[PDB]
Parts: sequence; structure tokens; C-alpha cells
Amino acid sequence: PFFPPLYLGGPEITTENCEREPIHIPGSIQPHGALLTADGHSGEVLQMSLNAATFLGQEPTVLRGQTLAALLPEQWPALQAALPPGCPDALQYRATLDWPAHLSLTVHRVGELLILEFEPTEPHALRNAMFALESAPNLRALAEVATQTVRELTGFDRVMLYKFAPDATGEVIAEARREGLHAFLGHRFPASDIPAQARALYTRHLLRLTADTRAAAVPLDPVLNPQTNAPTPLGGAVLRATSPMAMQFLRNMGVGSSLSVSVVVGGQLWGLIACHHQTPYVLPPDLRTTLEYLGRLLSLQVQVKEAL
Ligand SMILES: *C/C=C1/C(=C/c2[nH]c(/C=C3[NH+]=C(/C=C4\NC(=O)C(C=C)=C4C)C(C)=C\3CCC(=O)O)c(CCC(=O)O)c2C)NC(=O)[C@H]1C
Repeated sequence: PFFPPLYLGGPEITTENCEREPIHIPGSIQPHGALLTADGHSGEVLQMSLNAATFLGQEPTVLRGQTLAALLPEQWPALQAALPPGCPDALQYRATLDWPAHLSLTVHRVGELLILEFEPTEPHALRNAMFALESAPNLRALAEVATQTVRELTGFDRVMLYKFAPDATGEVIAEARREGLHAFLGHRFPASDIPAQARALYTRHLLRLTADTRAAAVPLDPVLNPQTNAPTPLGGAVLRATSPMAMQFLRNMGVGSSLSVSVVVGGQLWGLIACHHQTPYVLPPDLRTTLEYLGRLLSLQVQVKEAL
């Protein structure tokens, strides 16, 4: 059972209680984007990341109480139509906004709350890349093709296929890596390195990232959803702040930027496409959607090859 988060008197997480960190409700985001939450009926802005002015041109206390009908007149109708009450929380509305300078808008619904993520935005290849995954003659070749394809798409310094054993230990079973990096191929890691609540979250929410492993989280205020007087679920928000314990592991590994995609086989977390960059690095939003698609395609191909 989860500890309370830090803003509800919960303890700072240690290695004795890795699995009890409520990573889905950090009440904070990464600073490379802005997050608002809004009432799913009124469009009233209820919560604001403290950096909202950087991206949206208005202070949190000025955005607070304004409606999405006022703030996003061109998107609000489509947004309402796209994400009705009771729709799946995996369902996304996506728009490209003109900003005086594009801004990618990603929206999902959790209960009666809309969660709005704003971050800056920037097939012949992909088709051949899919056919390459399809064409791999065994699981090892599939793993190698998948890591090299993702490295070519992203430019990440390292792309690993990280496979879970039945005891939830992990192993790097393939990797594409920059010249000069030390090999992790064949290295195994304890189950606690990706604790049980992270594995559960990653079965439902298939991509997460840390753009800068040194960056302080930006608070969401007010931190509790005024609808519920309870924490705002951020498991479906790519801007969600990462566990400080996970961020520290990456810094100690010389990793400035991390991104992973779930590999899901018969509804169980099989592994991760796990990416590192030495330098902080914001993967463009369009490249993430492509990487989510490849994760789904890889998941289907892994299920087939392992039966053999
Ligand atoms: C006491 C808690 C600890 C802990 C928690 C923790 N770890 C994650 C997430 C990840 N850990 C990963 C581990 C590895 N990445 C590698 O490259 C290697 C080895 C080469 C390992 C072992 C990975 C891949 C993830 C997923 C996220 C990512 O892709 O960067 C979480 C969840 C983070 C979040 O989503 O907020 C947590 C709570 N890790 C520990 O090592 C102990 C100290």
C-alpha cells in the first residue's frame, strides 16, 4: 500500500520502501512543458504548473478560474467532443497550437478532470522499419533490429531491450549504443530497480521519460484537485515528475535523459525499450507517438517469436 505523497505528510522514499512511493501522484511536472487541469464540464482551470507563464504567457493565479472556452476557443469544442465523461483514460485529444514564436497540446480525461499538457514541437523509412521487425528470423535478431531502429529514429546514445524474468529481475538482452559507451549487454539487475508499483503503472501507461535527470520538479498548485480534495492522477501525463530515487540512479549512471516504452505480451509487462542520453534531451512529441506505435508492433512480434 502506497505511502501518502510528500505534500500529504508522507516520508521521503528510501531503499527500505521503494515499492511504496506513490509515483502516479507527485503533484509536480518536468520543466520542459506546462500542465493545466480543468473541469470536464465547465472547462474551468483548476490547477496550474507554477511555470505555466513560460509556455502560456499568463501567471498561474491569472489562469486559475479562467475557462478553456476563453483560453482555447478553437480547440474547446473538439476537446469536449473527443473526451466525453466515462471515455477511457488512455484516450487522447491532440492538437498543434500556433504560439507567438508550435505548441503540442495533449489532453486526457480522468473522471471529471481534463489534464492538458503543453510542450514545444519541432513514412517510407518507418514502413521499411516495421518490415525489418516483421522480417527478423528469431527473438535475438528482433531485439537487435528493434534497438537499432529506435536508435536511428531518436538519436539516443543508448537503446536497450530490457527483459523481465519471472522473479522481476531485469536483463539487457540487446542494445544499440554510441561509440565509447560501456556495454550493458547481458548485465542483470535486481527486481527493486524497477519496483512493483512502477511495473504495474507501466502495464497501463506505456511511455514515460525524464528529459533532464538534474531538473527540479515544478509544483502543480493547488496540489489537490479541488473537485475531490484528493491528489490529481498523473500516471497518464508524460510531463509527470519522475521518482527522485529513479532520477538519482540515472545521474549515477551518467544519464542526463531517459525514456522507455512498455513491451506488453498477453497483458503482462514483458520488458522495456529503455533509452538513455548523456546530455538532457527532449524527444520531439511526434517522435514519441512513432515510438509508442513501434512498442505496440514490437509487443506483437515478441509474443510470436518466444512461442517458437
Ligand atoms: C528504492 C527505489 C529505487 C528505484 C525506483 C524506481 N525506478 C524506476 C524506473 C526505472 N528504473 C529503470 C532501471 C534501469 N535502467 C537502466 O538503464 C538499467 C540498467 C542498465 C536499470 C536497472 C528503468 C528502465 C525505469 C523506467 C523509467 C525510465 O525509462 O527511465 C521508478 C519509476 C520512475 C517513474 O516512472 O517515476 C522508480 C520509483 N530504482 C532504484 O534503483 C532504487 C534505488
